[PDB]
Amino acid sequence: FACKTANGTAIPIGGGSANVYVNLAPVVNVGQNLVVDLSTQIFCHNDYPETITDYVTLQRGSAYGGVLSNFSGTVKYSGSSYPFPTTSETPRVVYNSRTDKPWPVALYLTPVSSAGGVAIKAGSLIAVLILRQTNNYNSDDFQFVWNIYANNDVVVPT
Ligand SMILES: CNC(=O)c1cccc(-c2ccc(O[C@H]3O[C@H](CO)[C@@H](O)[C@H](O)[C@@H]3O)c(C)c2)c1
Repeated sequence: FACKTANGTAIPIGGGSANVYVNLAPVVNVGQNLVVDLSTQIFCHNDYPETITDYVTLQRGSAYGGVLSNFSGTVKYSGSSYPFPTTSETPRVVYNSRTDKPWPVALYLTPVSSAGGVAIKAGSLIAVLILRQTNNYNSDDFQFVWNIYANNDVVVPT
């Protein structure tokens, strides 16, 4: 089990860390959502699908910078949504193919009442998402740590 990103970096067997750089809607109103879809950013696969079933969770999702200060919301994982920043570990998604498969995580972030002006700065860390991978074969329990950075400013109109 290993993963790759849309910026040409990777995390090998056993886990580790990578940076992810996301383009963001440049304008988000109070009462609306900024959607940060990581399923176009992070992809993983199973290295022995004939024999091994890989299990993948979102173990933890943390907010940083402008997201931490200026937004609240939820994270959608494989069709179900949970509070973000996270308060538990999600259910498992199965990886059962050698073919790249997206990690089905998306953030739905809505501005807090006091947000206004530039609410997320270009280049800044906005989140850290921990993918936990286990399997039905051995005791492997690995963390794939994804540091999510904004490519651009996000403005919340006054
Ligand atoms: C055709 N293959 C073969 O004959 C063949 C023979 C002997 C061994 C393997 C093989 C390959 C990879 C293995 O572990 C890695 O991949 C797993 C699936 O993604 C993960 O669950 C693990 O955590 C880890 O990342 C493991 C444990 C075994 C394969």
